[PDB]
Amino acid sequence: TGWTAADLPSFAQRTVVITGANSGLGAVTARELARRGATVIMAVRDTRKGEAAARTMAGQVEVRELDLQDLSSVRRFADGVSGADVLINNAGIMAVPYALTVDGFESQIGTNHLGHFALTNLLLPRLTDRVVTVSSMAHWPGRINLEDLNWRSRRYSPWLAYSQSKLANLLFTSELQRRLTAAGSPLRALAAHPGYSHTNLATDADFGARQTLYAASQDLPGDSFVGPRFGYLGRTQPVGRSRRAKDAGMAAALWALSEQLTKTEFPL
Repeated sequence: TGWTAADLPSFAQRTVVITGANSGLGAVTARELARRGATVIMAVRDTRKGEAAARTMAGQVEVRELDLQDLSSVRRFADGVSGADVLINNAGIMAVPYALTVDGFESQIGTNHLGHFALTNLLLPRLTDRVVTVSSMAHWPGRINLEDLNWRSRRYSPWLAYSQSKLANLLFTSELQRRLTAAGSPLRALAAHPGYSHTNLATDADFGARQTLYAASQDLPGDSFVGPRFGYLGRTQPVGRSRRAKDAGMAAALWALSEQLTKTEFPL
């Protein structure tokens, strides 16, 4: 039978940072890792809501403030993390109206990609194992617009703005792994997606979290992408991705644009 969270190995003495959107996916991911002995740091905008949930979870789930829509908050949060083993870039918003962050970014690319990009570059020197970035089947129709990433001069689409961000999550993962390998780092960059819940179509959160938990725990090659066998549903395994997600030139160009927008750089 397929792998499930019941098969998780011990995380005793290991620290996992998880970005959250005070939604089910993040909560279950934290819950299952804490049950296996992890020290979990849940990084969320609304810490009152986060703490009310975390305080009844078995194991160690700490709540800290992070606003992925404010690069100054990203920086303050990162500077407070003395070290971690695993970083899980899980928080996301999906198919929302047009809006800008504090830093002037379109909110989906700004939250789902750029804030995670900055966070990851700031934590990398103090990480020991891996980065897992959560994407979506919605990446498939996505396209990176390097000239107008923030939808300033082109009609907005809630879903295509989601898709751009989800494609960015994959291109981020590929280019991060290329850079880690070139630096001789033992760190890996991996991705996961939750299946049907984060697409245009308790139980849903468990199924989605399973995918992330497999990516966070298994001995996978760098730049693996984990999800359900048939995209929306199916057993957890390494899965494929779009042709645009496999464009190494675009991954490298997007990285450069992302460094310029966030004023962070690859530090290794």
